[PDB]
Amino acid sequence: PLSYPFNEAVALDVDPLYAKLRAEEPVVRVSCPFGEDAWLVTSHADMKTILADPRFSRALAAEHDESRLTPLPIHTSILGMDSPDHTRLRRLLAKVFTMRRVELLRPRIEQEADRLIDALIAEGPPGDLMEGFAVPFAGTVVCDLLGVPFEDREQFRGWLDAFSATTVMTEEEIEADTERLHGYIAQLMVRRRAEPQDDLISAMVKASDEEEKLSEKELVELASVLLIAGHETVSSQLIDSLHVLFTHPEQLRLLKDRPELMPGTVEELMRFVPLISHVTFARYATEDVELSGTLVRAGESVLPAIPSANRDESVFENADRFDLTREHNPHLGFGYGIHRCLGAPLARLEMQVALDSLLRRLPELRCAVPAESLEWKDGMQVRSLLELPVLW
Ligand code: HEM
Ligand SMILES: CN[C@H](C(=O)N[C@H](CO)Cc1c[nH]c2ccccc12)C(C)C
Repeated sequence: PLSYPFNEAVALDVDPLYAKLRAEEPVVRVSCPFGEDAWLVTSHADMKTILADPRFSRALAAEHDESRLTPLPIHTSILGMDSPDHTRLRRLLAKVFTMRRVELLRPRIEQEADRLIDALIAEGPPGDLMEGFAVPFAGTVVCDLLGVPFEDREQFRGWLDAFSATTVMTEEEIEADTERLHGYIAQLMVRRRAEPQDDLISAMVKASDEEEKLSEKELVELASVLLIAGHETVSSQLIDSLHVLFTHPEQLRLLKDRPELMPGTVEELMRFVPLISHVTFARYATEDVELSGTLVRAGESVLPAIPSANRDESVFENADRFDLTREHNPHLGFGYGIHRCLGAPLARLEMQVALDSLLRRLPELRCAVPAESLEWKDGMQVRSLLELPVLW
């Protein structure tokens, strides 16, 4: 089997092999950096199957040496479960993580975006849209929603990479940092259990205590992945989307002249940005399934290359082009099926507010350096810039 990943990810460049695989051999056997060999899955149609079909299981990974890019299997909480356990956590979260709760955050999210831009302007150009905007924006928002104090970022931020590192941390460092984050969240739950605030951890603890619906460990691990998704995934998608807009100035011009395009722009950025560096978490077949002429037998794993599905020309016309006017856009950037992203309404709100605020307050915003001088963060399961210097 081919060794996978075929090539380490570069900037937002997509490996040309995916297009070749989608054309000529959409499912290919590979050997993974860690765990069992796997079937790499590349097409949109097969991606929906392995993410949503009940014959593909996440919970069965725990009974294998899970095919993976990370030295140890990730503690993915709800994203590691099947029904019924999955249903139990999903339902608790749906009941507390409501559309109303998110939409009610809108004034505070808009205010935080304005405050960060006030600071950028006060500090003078060039500013860093990563550490000076995307990171503290995403961080304050998820911290406010979850009830993790943003003032604790200095302690907890250095543990998050353990949930994402592929090539750049040892087993022992990952275990230690995973334990630190879980232990940190566990102590916060003792406080929020005694002294509830208007945040997700408080309401999760209350709903769970009152129905004996979740173990402490399950609560800790679930709150932990919510922190990572809000802090790391949002800021990564946001900074990558800014790079795409800067490098497609014609589309950026169109967005500023027709702001009603912003909802569709956010969806096109979800599809076009190859945010996931390679694949999301593996699933295992419960029965034989044929995908694209390749037989995946029971007990074998599949790797969902979501970014490749989002570049599937059989689904998106000119899929290799960023077009923020695109109307047909069944992208899988928020997943699909049972494990589809519960945070997508919030992520969409954050993306819209952040891009609208920057374009309205900083109309002349532009990248301060050639795209070739940028430093990207390597060795993680998602792509992000370390710095995005800008002028206005
Ligand atoms: C731009 C931002 C985000 C992107 C691109 C994103 C992407 C995704 C994707 C692709 C999945 C499915 C993974 C798979 O099936 O292997 C997922 C699941 C999930 N996401 Fe998001 N996410 C984002 C933000 C968030 C936020 C802000 C939260 C919560 C605060 C969140 C919470 C979750 C949860 C809990 C799941 C698992 C749901 C389940 O297993 O039923 N995400 N996300
Ligand atoms: C490769 N998997 C991607 C990722 O960034 N995963 C990260 C790093 O492994 C962990 C994570 C982010 N959002 C989560 C939600 C629930 C459990 C785990 C995570 C996708 C999840 C985007």
